[PDB]
Amino acid sequence: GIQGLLQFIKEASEPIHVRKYKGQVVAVDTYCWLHKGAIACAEKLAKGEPTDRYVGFCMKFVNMLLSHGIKPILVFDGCTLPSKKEVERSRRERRQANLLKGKQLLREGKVSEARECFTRSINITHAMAHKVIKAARSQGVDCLVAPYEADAQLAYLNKAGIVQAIITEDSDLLAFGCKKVILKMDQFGNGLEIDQARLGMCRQLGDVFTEEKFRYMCILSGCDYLSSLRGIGLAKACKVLRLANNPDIVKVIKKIGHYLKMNITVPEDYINGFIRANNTFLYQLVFDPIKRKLIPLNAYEDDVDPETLSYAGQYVDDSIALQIALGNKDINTFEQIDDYNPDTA
DNA sequence: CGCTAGTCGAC
DNA sequence: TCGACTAGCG
Ligand SMILES: [Mn+2]
Ligand SMILES: [Mn+2]
Repeated sequence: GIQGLLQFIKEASEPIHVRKYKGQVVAVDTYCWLHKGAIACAEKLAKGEPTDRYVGFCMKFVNMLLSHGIKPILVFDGCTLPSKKEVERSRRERRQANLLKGKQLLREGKVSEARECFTRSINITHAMAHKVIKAARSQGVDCLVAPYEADAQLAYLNKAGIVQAIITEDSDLLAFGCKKVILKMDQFGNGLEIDQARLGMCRQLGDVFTEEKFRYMCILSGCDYLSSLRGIGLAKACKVLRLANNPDIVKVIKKIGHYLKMNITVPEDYINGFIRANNTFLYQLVFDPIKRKLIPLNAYEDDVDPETLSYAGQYVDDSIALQIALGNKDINTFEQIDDYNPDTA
């Protein structure tokens, strides 16, 4: 989420072209593309009608990257985090309801008005994503399925030096601490890049240009792991961390009302929630594309009990994690739906 | 007036 | 999983 993040730090963005990273590797939040591609074929999908138009839409961007001589790494989402295990399934029940608003309008004469309700009732299943994987693999493009949120997986790849930048429309990658995030990129290669070190150009930020504070701000402004206090967005969240300088974030959150002259009592559920939200941005389970094992996004710091971070992702035997990352074992049924072999073919 | 939170339209 | 436009509203 981090609503309005891009604008809040517009002073850190720079119009660039994909050709910039020619000869280098770039990870991609494939969903961003896969989703847009689902729009061009919303009705056919919402009617069982076989359509692969979203498969071509994704390749349209991939080929555009390859033409500029770049090594694209398509990343996909795997399992679901308990942080939002309920708010994500709420989309399912809210989708099937919208599924009827698209049929009823077609039963009144309104055609285009119903063609829009289908777009608002789209669901990106792992079956669809798999078709995109098959298409990319044949072209020689590497695909990797994150154990949980592609966000964390992408972040790791960049922080690890494996990829130099990350293509996405989701600003959360910034919160995770990505060095180079390419946003709003079209089919021609025109996008808006945000560099972490170039964040200090935003005067409005002030002293919150460090990874630790910047992450704290995103959480306070309202994230996917925790909603912001009623009446607290970016400007407010930034001001709080800006005035205070005590590393003890817990004590700061308690006196949040004091720093803002607003007396909004903080519930105990928020103090605990901020801890979880912070630990999810820090130690969410990713996947090592080299040693082929299941590791956390970052190394556990001093004050953290790894045996209490279940909401960040459950650990699984490396042999199983490898099959999930290769998109061979269904996330849901946990059965082998493919036999792709990287070592050989 | 600056900020936050609401729904809305188009791609 | 987005921004845009606008409102009340501290
Ligand atoms: Mn995501
Ligand atoms: Mn996200």
